[PDB]
Amino acid sequence: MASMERFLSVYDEVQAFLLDQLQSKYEIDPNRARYLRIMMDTTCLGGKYFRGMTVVNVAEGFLAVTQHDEATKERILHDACVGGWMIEFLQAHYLVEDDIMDGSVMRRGKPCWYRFPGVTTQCAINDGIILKSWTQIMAWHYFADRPFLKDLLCLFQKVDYATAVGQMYDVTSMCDSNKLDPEVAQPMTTDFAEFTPAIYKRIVKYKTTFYTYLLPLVMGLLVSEAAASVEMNLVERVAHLIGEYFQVQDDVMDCFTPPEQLGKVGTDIEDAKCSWLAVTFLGKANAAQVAEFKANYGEKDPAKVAVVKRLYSKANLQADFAAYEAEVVREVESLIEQLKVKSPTFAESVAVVWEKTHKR
Amino acid sequence: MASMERFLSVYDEVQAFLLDQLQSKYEIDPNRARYLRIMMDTTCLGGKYFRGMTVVNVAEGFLAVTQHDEATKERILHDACVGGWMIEFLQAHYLVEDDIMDGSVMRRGKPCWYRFPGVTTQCAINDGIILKSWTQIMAWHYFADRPFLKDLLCLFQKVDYATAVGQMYDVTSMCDSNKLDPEVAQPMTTDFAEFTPAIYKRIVKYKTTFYTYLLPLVMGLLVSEAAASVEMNLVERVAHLIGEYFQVQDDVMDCFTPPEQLGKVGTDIEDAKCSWLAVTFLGKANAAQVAEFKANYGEKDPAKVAVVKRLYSKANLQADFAAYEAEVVREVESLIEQLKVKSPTFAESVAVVWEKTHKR
Ligand SMILES: O=C(O)Cc1c(C(=O)O)[nH]c2c(Cl)cc(Cl)cc12
Ligand SMILES: O=C(O)Cc1c(C(=O)O)[nH]c2c(Cl)cc(Cl)cc12
Ligand SMILES: [Zn+2]
Ligand SMILES: [Zn+2]
Ligand SMILES: [Zn+2]
Ligand SMILES: [Zn+2]
Repeated sequence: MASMERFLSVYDEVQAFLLDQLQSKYEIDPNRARYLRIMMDTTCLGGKYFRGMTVVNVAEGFLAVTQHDEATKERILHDACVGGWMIEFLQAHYLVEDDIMDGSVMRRGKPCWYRFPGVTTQCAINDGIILKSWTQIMAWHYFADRPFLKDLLCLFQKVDYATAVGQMYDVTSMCDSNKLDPEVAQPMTTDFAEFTPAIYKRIVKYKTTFYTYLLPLVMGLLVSEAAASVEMNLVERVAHLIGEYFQVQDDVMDCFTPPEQLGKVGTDIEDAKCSWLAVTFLGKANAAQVAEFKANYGEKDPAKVAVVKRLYSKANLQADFAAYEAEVVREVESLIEQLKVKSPTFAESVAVVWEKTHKR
Repeated sequence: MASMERFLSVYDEVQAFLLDQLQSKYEIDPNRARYLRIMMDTTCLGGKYFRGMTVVNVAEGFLAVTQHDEATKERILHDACVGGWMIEFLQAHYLVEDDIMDGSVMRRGKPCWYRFPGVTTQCAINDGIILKSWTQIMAWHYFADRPFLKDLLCLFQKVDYATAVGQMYDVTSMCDSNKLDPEVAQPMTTDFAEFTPAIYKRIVKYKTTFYTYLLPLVMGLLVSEAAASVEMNLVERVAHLIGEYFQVQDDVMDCFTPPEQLGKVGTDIEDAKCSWLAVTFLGKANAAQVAEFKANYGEKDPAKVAVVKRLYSKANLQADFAAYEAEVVREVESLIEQLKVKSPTFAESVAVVWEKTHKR
């Protein structure tokens, strides 16, 4: 059976299980079950399923080199799909909540969930809560007797916590750290002293890389009972390297990909985000360019946004991206080589993950 | 050592552990650690600690009748305090998110967390996420080697899910179920056919009783390794009975307790909530009283709110509350008697929980 089709069939199974349990154990009525079914479909489906499919791909890699009964191969693939959906539902939770936190308008070419007429923020915050609760219901039901259940739940909660910490790093990245104070309304920075490569790397590591690359790779190893087969420090290093590149691509797309292709009107400039473009620009700008950036960044005014986009184009940030990309290709290839010492199979899944990221 | 003082000392220990881990493993800077320390204090402290202290009280009950080394008694009490704080932090998560969902103004005589000038909804949604993530960090750290870890995490995630389902039942209680639809803005009911005792009991059971009574009682049994000592079906029945009474008290207080004592301006009438007062009023009103209720309920207009409060006073709902209370006293005493068959100690903790609820 083809990987994507198995993955999508498992979504139907998981959905039916969750909705049937709400009826038999939670006293749900048919109308609220329908609302939750539509919420699950709208928030969980329509993406590329890159995170979920990475778990499946890692597990398939090991099945090709490990001896198992057919029933065991089916069980491992079904566990990889359920684990992959845990990650997709975790992402769905953070997209719902982040779109509300940021006042976003569109997501995946459609309105953000909270903007649906019959949803509203009052419901959407709780719907996002339910999405993450469903990841735990899935784990306890499908993996009840599995030897990896403890390790999987412990890893999943560390990654979820790291992600929430990353969201805090992201939403506060335009403020001066010494001025953070719940009692005082937060002004935007004027000096941009905290727009540095090291601070940018911390935001990205926590807000994206743990759940987008580390969790799918390690979940694939856990469902395969193959973690003792790899060097965990190399898995962490390669995940944080590919994840950073993935976020740099997203930051560039936010500013330069047309809204039809991107599926939204990007507002990182208006939001004064500590993006790869702003940090890189400040890393090469002269005094006049820095001054013009400070006078225009973080403002809703489209003329001020146009000035910032022009500064980025005039600063030839394409050259910096090509240099960054060449360095990442180099380091990712080095880590893949080190991963071959203990597992050529796992190093190959990492090469596939990299190729899919680099070529998207 | 006195129960409350041990419980509060453990808060300091848990706080220091969480903040120190953010520094050593999550690359946090001192300013963001301070923001999170103030967020934890503001959202977790200041209440009565009824839920957390129930875990401690149940564990103390068993220590009085069970043989243990002194070091074991200290370990069980410390585990009961950590488990009690898991529940208090879970409540802190739901209060932060519910205040944002409901547009609430005050909580515990102070502004709701999202209303603090340096917080905002953008941060507060994520702060509420972190509060629940901290419950899992606490469990995995303090209970890593405990025999009850699996049962405790499985119970905690079922209770959290039941609570989020309850929040959905609550926020949609003023809509007609057949009209629920993410695509269509939801009108308030005109017939109030879903304001019935059975529907009210479902909202309350899920939104309050699992986390306020069931979870503290069962967590006290788990940390004491005493679950096989009680009949779980009686624990569930007594928890859902006391929890319902607790919510009925809160619904009456929302409408009639002055804002200074309540710590907020109650708005259940304006919000068209399916409260004990509305269901009970509709259960005894004549046609004219029903018609006047329909013309005034669920409106911000203070004159319309005053009409509803007058209808409640004229309908002599105090008599219905006294009859409900007499019936609860009767059923709670019956369940306490049944609990004595297997454990006089546990039945006594249930009597204390009831006395604290009934006399508050
Ligand atoms: O390659 C693109 O996505 C398009 C693109 C444009 C542009 O469209 O003018 N400008 C860019 C700059 Cl300044 C930096 C980087 Cl890294 C990419 C681009
Ligand atoms: O006992 C109170 O909390 C006060 C109170 C008042 C009132 O203050 O007029 N009115 C009530 C009604 Cl209609 C029903 C119930 Cl059960 C209680 C009250
Ligand atoms: Zn965001
Ligand atoms: Zn972006
Ligand atoms: Zn609410
Ligand atoms: Zn209330």
